[PDB]
Amino acid sequence: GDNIVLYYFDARGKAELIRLIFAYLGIEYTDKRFGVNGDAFVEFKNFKKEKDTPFEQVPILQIGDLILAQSQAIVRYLSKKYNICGESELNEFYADMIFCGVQDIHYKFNNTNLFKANETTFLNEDLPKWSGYFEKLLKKNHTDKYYFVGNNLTYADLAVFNLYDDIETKYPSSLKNFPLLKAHNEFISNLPNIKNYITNR
Amino acid sequence: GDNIVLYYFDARGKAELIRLIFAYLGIEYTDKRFGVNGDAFVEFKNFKKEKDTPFEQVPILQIGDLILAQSQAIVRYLSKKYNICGESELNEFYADMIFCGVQDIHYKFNNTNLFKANETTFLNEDLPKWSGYFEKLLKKNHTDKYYFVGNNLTYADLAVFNLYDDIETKYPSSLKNFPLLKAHNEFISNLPNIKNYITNR
Amino acid sequence: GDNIVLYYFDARGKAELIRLIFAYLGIEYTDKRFGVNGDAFVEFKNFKKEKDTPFEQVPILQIGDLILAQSQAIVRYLSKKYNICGESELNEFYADMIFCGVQDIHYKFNNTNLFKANETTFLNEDLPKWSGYFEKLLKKNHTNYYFVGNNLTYADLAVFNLYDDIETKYPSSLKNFPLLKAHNEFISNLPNIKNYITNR
Amino acid sequence: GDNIVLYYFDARGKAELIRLIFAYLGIEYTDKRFGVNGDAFVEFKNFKKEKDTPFEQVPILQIGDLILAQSQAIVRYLSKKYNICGESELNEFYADMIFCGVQDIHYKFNNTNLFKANETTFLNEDLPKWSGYFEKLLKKNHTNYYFVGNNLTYADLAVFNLYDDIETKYPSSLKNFPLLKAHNEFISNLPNIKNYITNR
Ligand SMILES: [Mg+2]
Ligand SMILES: [Mg+2]
Ligand SMILES: [Mg+2]
Ligand SMILES: [Mg+2]
Repeated sequence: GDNIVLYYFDARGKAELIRLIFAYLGIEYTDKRFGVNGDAFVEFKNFKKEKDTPFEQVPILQIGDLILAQSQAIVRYLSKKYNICGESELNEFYADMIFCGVQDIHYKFNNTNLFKANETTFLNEDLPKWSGYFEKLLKKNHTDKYYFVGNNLTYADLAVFNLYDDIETKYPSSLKNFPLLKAHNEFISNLPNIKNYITNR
Repeated sequence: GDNIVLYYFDARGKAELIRLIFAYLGIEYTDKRFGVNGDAFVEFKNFKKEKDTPFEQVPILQIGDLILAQSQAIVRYLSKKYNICGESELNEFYADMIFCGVQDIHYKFNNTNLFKANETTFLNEDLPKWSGYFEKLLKKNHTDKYYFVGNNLTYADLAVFNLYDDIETKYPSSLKNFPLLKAHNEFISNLPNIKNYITNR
Repeated sequence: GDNIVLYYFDARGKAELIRLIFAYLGIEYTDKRFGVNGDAFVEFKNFKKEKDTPFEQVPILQIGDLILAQSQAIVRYLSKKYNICGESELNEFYADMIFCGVQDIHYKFNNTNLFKANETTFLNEDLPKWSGYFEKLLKKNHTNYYFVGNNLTYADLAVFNLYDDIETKYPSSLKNFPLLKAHNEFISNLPNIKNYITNR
Repeated sequence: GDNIVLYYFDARGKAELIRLIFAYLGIEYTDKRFGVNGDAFVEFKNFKKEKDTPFEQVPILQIGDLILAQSQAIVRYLSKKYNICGESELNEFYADMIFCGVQDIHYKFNNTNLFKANETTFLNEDLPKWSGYFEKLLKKNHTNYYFVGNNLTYADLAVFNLYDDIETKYPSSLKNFPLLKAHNEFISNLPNIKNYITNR
């Protein structure tokens, strides 16, 4: 068995979804975070010397000496390996698509802040539009716990979960008008393995 | 055989890479573009009524009545189906990763303009850093025409191609200092099927 | 000794307001534009070596021998020099406050494009919201035309420039904003401006 | 009748410069901050219904009964009212031009974060480039301290606020910029400011 190491900053950012997947699947790894105690940047600067990275960016997932970079690609990789990307060519596609939708609004969020005075337009206009998109998708199956794709958990379920979870750390629990989404995020929040990672966090 | 239709605006944007893939593979489709003649927005508004889209956004790829959205997901889908995503679990991963790198700098580019006065920092600092990243990757195999992954064309080769091609429409042919990349983009530019699509464009 | 030279790229961008000002007033200057010839960025490279710019940006306006930089700062300087910035402390602040907001929606506009897929939210949300603000402000002002007081101020041209700019890329409603509509058309008809605009 | 009330969120953001100004001058006002209590955005929702704001943004500063909006416009108004905006036409433009640039690097800072993965380019490219500009400008000015002329202007505080802001999130070099370093520390020591800063 190869040693599994995850390199990133001492934050969620683009790394939390990978951490959730390892938790969901319960696979063990070292969660190496830069700047727990010292200067995150110096560590990162030296890391990029010591480690051979494609794009001088983290997350970096290391199995053995195999070096894997790009969080989305890591998630897709982790998901085939561990059977959470759906059971058909169509359903693999849908999961990918809804994950693509996630990283879009998830980016909009990491682009909203006080200084930019776009916090209300995010809250008032961006989010609800996207919450509605996911809501209408959970309605598409409607075919009972809550899955985006097929009748089994996929990484799109975690990604959606993580999106709203991360938003809920900046801004108010805003999912009243989206009952299916609200149910979906809680259902998955209370899966034993994820629920124990969360409270450990 | 299902009818294949691509919906998008009368531009390259996020749709050009899909158009290149259909060209590379020579598979036939209707290239439906909004606003060739009329108001692109009205068309798009009505399109979103007539068609059931996940995220009220195009590209939309329609096979039969199957509705597929999200350009990156469409490309990954098209690539498994047609054997241009590499011949191993590792190599599928690398292609994904380098495509992830592409949509990052490709986004930076679509975020640079005159008004923002960030055209020189893009040209002077962003691009060369990224050109170097791809350069150093083409050096990793070095294992002869030019491929990013393994010894066969993958969609990462087209994506890189399309990135620089699109940049070369806004800004100057800036690839002198990156001979492998320069070779790679031309090699692929002169593949019969792509070269004929280009000149037809 | 003026003279007067405006350096920018061969485009509108951040220099257009200054051109519209020089138009309105009838100030003659050389409108030097990068890349009327070839690599705009090569001129620009050399310009940065020859002229001494504070932040390495353009527009920069040279009046005889002083290098003036930063477009909003330049337009504030020109508006005080030629009396188009309001006739009281209060009003002048107002003209300033409106220009500040113009910069914001103007930024947002040059931040929407096809690729970002944010065009329709701009057209259905950002633009209409800001057209809403400009409308009320105009209602707040017209008694018995102008944003501030009784005369042309640069807020009137800033706002005109903005909507003019947006109309080169997008359909754009203005019919739900009748007071905004008549404001911009008023400014478009002013002979110095109509002239300039017909000569672009 | 002042009085004087500053409404913002419970943070620095775009109101800090105005606080530093009120500090420097020793103006007393109520620093009303959203969410000292609960949902900041609920106060903000209600504030927008009660007060009449031009663009639905904050900060807004009420002096007796006039609602002043837009922070850069507000700071320009305050700086002319209390003589910290330069003692000639030229210098005042200069103070303006420097503030305009401060807004740009300041924007860029609040545009860098972990997720965007643009922190290191900011730290290795944007910041050092702009620290470079501020340095030369300071060299251009000191003869025998200040950005413009002979006295404190708001450009000095804007620049101080900027680097102060950046130092809450990032290491930040200033040692390669000795004239910039001594400039900000000078301003930090000024008793009105040192006091204020020690009371945050
Ligand atoms: Mg990624
Ligand atoms: Mg996509
Ligand atoms: Mg400016
Ligand atoms: Mg402002």
